[PDB]
Amino acid sequence: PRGSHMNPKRIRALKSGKQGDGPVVYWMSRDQRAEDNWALLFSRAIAKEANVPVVVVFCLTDEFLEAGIRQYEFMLKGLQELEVSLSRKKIPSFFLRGDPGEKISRFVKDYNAGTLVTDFSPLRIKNQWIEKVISGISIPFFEVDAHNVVPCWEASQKHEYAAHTFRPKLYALLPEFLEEFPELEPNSVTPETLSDVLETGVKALLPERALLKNKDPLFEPWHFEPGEKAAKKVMESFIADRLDSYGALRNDPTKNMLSNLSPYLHFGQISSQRVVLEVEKAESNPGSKKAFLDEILIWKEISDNFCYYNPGYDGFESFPSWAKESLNAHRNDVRSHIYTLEEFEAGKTHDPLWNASQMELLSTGKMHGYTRMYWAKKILEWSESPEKALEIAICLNDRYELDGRDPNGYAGIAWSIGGVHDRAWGEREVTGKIRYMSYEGCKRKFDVKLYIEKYS
DNA sequence: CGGCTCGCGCA
DNA sequence: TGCGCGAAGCCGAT
Ligand SMILES: Cc1cc2nc3c(=O)[nH]c(=O)nc-3n(C[C@H](O)[C@H](O)[C@H](O)COP(=O)(O)OP(=O)(O)OC[C@H]3O[C@@H](n4cnc5c(N)ncnc54)[C@H](O)[C@@H]3O)c2cc1C
Repeated sequence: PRGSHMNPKRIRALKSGKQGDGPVVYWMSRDQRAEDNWALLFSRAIAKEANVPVVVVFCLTDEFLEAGIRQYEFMLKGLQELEVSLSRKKIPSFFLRGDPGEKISRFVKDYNAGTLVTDFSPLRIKNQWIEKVISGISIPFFEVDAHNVVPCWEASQKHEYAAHTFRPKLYALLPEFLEEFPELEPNSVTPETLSDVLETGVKALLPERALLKNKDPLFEPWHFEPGEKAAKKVMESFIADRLDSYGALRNDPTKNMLSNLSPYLHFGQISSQRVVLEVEKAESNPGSKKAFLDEILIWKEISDNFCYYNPGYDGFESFPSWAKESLNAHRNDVRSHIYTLEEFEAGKTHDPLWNASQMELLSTGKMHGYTRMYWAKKILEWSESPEKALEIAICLNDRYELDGRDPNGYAGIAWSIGGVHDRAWGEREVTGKIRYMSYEGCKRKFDVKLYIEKYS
């Protein structure tokens, strides 16, 4: 539908109907940003063709009760900066509270919407909201993949077994879908408070706050400043200062050599395509560039592939046949230790390395990538059953990780526990043929004592 | 049949 | 640290 720099393969039709005479409405759910947003740019293009203005709507659901203040304040403060950003472009932002299946449907009829566009997310609840919205509206409904460089329905048509199978498919379509982002043209036609929503939600999440012995909060919110402007600053410092040493020090939690982009990438405050755009043009270590590109392009977008083609991505059924048979055969094996969710959450295990990894999670909200595997694999080794291990790993991840409730999390948890996108290894006790990690193995790769002493 | 995102022994 | 090997099941290029 019109546009020169717009790839039609990024947008697909969810519902057909006669185009309305009112302004087009963009349902911002996953990509919370103004710049480098294909969904917002496409919505403006439809608005320009029909000589109507564009408007952005955000529906605040009750999902924040499951999570904590750390994700609520991160998302809410970014939205406050987002509201000012669209105001400079004469784009109004409307924030609702309630079920999207009824709030968005009512808003379309009340505002007399002409075209409805939303971003793409492979989550189960996102599809449920779309189906409820479709039955409640009679206007065209579109969906744009503004999160992945290559659209999820275009990269692959089936669930990918391993990364080596998905590697050639993604890199083959890169020269077409890797382009520059055109500027967002301001609106030509002009036509709840965000502070009150933050205050009300915080009070409802105060009892569930993670506290210390002296009733002191554990979360440290000064590590990551939320917002679109700060996300660019984090990416800028990574390329200039940390990209050169990424390829050799990304497995060292004692060194802050990671991009620290997941909290911004999860909420959509920065575009992964923009990050790839600047990294490809940077003169850095070729090994470091290849290692990082395989992380933000291959494994990041294969998590969407895993969740899109596997509705049970957070279940034992999603595990492949060889993993299920191995885990089932070792169900009756005696575990060395058995810890409950409360003991795992408090970091009260016999392993000081595991406790240190949990302490980093509770304090900063972003545990190091290498220690995340050992954090999740040891849960399986010290749990009643593989189903309980998956339950605890998901619960702790979605509650304390700033990048939690993301396809990158469920795929990562399934990789560590169920071996998704992995292969079989030496047969062992309890864990069976799932990939095994040991405390001594971490000793030969990084200074373990420094990591434990940093987080008690 | 070749190649895959651990621990382990050895410079 | 860095390198080669072991141990394991399976996709897919043919
Ligand atoms: C058990 C487990 C749970 C995880 N939980 C989450 C989660 O809740 N949310 C989340 O976004 N990521 C999660 N990860 C994936 C990964 O650990 C994080 O993306 C990364 O550690 C965040 O730090 P970083 O962005 O600075 O790392 P970087 O090395 O800078 O990563 C760059 C980017 O690449 C992507 N990426 C990196 N590693 C992975 C990976 N293993 N799988 C998929 N994409 C990746 C992310 O978008 C990340 O922002 C989890 C991994 C595991 C093993």
